[PDB]
Amino acid sequence: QAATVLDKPFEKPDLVLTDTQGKKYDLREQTAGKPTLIYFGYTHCPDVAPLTMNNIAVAKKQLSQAEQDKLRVVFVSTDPERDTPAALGKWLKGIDPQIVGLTGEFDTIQAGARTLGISIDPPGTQVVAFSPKSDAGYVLYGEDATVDDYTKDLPKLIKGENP
Repeated sequence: QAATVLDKPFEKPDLVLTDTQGKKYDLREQTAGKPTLIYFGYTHCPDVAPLTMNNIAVAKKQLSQAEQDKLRVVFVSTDPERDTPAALGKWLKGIDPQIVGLTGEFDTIQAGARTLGISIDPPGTQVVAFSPKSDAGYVLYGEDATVDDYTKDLPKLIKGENP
């Protein structure tokens, strides 16, 4: 299976970053009680960033618009010097306009990623799913995950069930 299900789920990082509208976005508050998928990467990546987002987006498109509206797919930029709020927003809008894009100080972002076992250097686990039941990071996906894996697993992730 692509999914690694954690017996000891991670805390959602306490990130307060800038969203694509230039507004302060408290990750924990904004996504509280919502199935949330987080990815750290950068919009100038021609491979992993756009493929991961597109895999999730295509999977998400299978769901009813009501279930889609429950999900929070969060892209946290690792390259804030290019991924300004509005630049990040433009790039995401061409994949799915519901994806939340967060940008801010690299040190803050790197530290937040570390609390999920994810190592980011300036330009392993790729995506962490957070359960709506606990807000804890209970499933990890790596680069090997395909559109088919996310398609199969998203309805379970939405409910906080094991995939």
